[PDB]
Amino acid sequence: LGWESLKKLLVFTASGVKPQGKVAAFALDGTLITTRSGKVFPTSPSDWRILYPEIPKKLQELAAEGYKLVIFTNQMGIGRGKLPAEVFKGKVEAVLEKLGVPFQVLVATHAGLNRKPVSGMWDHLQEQANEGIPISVEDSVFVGDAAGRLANWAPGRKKKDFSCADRLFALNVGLPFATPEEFFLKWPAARFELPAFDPRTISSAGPLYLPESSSLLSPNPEVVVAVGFPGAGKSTFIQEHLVSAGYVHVNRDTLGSWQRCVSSCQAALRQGKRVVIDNTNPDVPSRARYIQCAKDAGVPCRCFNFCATIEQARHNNRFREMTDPSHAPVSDMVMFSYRKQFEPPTLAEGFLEILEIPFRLQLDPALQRLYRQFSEG
Ligand SMILES: [Mg+2]
Repeated sequence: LGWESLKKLLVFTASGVKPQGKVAAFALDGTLITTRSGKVFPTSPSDWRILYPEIPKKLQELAAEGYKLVIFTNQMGIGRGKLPAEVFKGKVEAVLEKLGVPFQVLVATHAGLNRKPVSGMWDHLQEQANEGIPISVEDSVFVGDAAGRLANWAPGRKKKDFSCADRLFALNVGLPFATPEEFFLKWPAARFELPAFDPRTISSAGPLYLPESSSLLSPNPEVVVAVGFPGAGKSTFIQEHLVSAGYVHVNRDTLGSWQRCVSSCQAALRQGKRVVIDNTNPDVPSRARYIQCAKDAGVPCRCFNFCATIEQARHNNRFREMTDPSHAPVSDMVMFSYRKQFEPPTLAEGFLEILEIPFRLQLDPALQRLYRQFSEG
């Protein structure tokens, strides 16, 4: 009955829970419990057991030491319709009954802000569900099994962890982190792996384009060819810096073909205007084409080569999915098609210069903070 149904979040606060200035927090599935059957997922609402015999006594000690006991569980099956919320609620209370200590439980029912590794659930714990008492991150701890451990991190553990979301949730918040085996059983630290792209490296500063000695626009007409992955932030950059400066905007998600596109470039160049071709432009054929309009009109031609890697683009796309309900998702399939076809632009196709456009932070402090969070386990 201590349940709160919020948007894309469920919170249970057991009788006996008090706010505290430090937290011991756990994932649920694969950390505090596992299936009795051995299946990844429970055959029934009754298909669970406490993961290790040592857990209840550990939790009792933590509580005596003044730790608020908390669960951060990803349960996207509820948002996906696979698992009824009331069934889960019943399961959580029975678990808690068995664990024998007061817990507060936060449940990420959906994709996005609250789904580990993104720190939505921590921020809710802190801002909304700890009665205003500041939590010391350094004195707290997060324990979870989605820890990005390598295959054979232990005997029988022949496959790497399905996910790194638990470790990364801790990394996003700054929480000391352990796996269930390291924490409850005092096993040695297992080897693990983090995603290649680390959003904490994303900088807001830095030059806008390269070389820093050249100049973004020119006073005279010219054709600018944009190159970059889908979701790389091309269109946003172009509106901000070119269209607002007087360049004609040519775009292929809007038009619908490359004929529609080239004739706009020729047109606009007759109209004494400046054109920018805002599409992927993965390969030599695509770009030579717009290079030909430039040479037709006796105008220079440049390339804006967006440096965004595939993981930076994917990251950008998740950030937009999370913060903008109108943003159309840019699917991976579409990412791989570009990559499969990509070949770098070279001065030898006929560019006066190629500009490199670095990937940087696109804006409110809370959204910056969100942007440099790991967002995929
Ligand atoms: Mg887990």
